Amino acid sequence: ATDTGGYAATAGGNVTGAVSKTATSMQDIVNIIDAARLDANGKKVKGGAYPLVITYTGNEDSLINAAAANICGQWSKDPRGVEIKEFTKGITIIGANGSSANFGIWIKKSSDVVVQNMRIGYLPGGAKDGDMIRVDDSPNVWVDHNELFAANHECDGTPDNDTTFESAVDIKGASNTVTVSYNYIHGVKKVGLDGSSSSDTGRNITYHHNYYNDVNARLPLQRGGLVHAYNNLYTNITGSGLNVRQNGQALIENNWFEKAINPVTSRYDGKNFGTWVLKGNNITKPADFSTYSITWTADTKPYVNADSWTSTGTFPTVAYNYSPVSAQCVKDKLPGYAGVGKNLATLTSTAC
Ligand SMILES: [Ca+2]
Repeated sequence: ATDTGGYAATAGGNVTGAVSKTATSMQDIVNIIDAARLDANGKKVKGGAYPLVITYTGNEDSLINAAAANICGQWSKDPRGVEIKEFTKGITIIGANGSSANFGIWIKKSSDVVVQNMRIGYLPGGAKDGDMIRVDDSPNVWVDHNELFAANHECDGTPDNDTTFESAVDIKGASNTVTVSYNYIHGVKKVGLDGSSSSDTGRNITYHHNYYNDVNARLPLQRGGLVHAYNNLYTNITGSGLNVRQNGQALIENNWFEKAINPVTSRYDGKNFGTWVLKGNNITKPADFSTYSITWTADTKPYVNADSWTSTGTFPTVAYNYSPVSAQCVKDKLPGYAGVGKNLATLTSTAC
């Protein structure tokens, strides 16, 4: 099946005639993908010659520990990452239990890509696009069960005062359908975009069963399109959460927000506010703002906050199938399903 629980419908590299390769390092992943471009004669096949399922068994904990030991030294270093450019045959990059990376995965102009069980933390090159996961012009991508972290901190002297670390799951271009699910994302300033700029609007993206903890902004920063956010556990949001902009429509349901500032908002442009449909969250009305430590701030430019906690628009009928658990259950159970080492386990009502 291609069931992801969201907009993306894909099995990645887990399809017929797929080649199974074990990568012991970042270079091993790079080499496997490059070999995968040639046929039996050594001639290049457009989009890849065959489907790939790469099991990453490398471990770069020394580097992640070193980066955590001096986080401000990260921005200036060379960014590291495995580019998955123009690979359309179906590819799955899955980390083995215990594997870790101090490099990110960069998906560009591809389709049918699955990234699972990868622990990516404290990446170098925040000043030069050292994203942890990047999806650009890539539809049918599944970013599932990964642990993406760093330090939710901004150092002084960084170019643009926004480059201490890069994003966790930036999505842009024609990544028409993407599902970001069961990821443990913590200690991350800029979590993820949905459109690199005001003009890059569109895409249908689903964020489900993600555990955001100690993150500052972009859960995501939506620009146009549709965003379906369900069963996500949003704790300790230091800046803003879902920022629905450029007339994007969101459906926020069965999520558990807590200790969050501006959890649902539309700010930073001053116009073209997006809309949201709120249903089944742990917060039902403003009265729960005190109960769940939900706080709101203003902005220098016109903005709209979900301080009334009422829907500001509508949402199309959800295409794919999904069965969401209660907000309380995500709060209870989700921390043991989200992330790596959970053997890609999913949260069902049976487990509530
Ligand atoms: Ca980025």
